[PDB]
Amino acid sequence: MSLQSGSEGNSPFIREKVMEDGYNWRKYGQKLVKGNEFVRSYYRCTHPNCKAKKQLERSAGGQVVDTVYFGEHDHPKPL
Ligand SMILES: [Zn+2]
Repeated sequence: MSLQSGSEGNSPFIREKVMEDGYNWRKYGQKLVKGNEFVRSYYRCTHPNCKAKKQLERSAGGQVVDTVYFGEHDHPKPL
């Protein structure tokens, strides 16, 4: 059950407890690796003046096997 969900402590959303568009994320793009069998997706913070980036790895059947997050946010919620 944990593997299916809650596998990664660091997630884009917390307890889905969002007041309303608290965080703005924009899909960086999509890239296929080793054929359509393996694919990768890049995500970056929509908010300007932000170097925070997020990378998600998905393979046949979607699902995430590896999540990478780099950068810090000075605005936890919308201003
Ligand atoms: Zn930001």
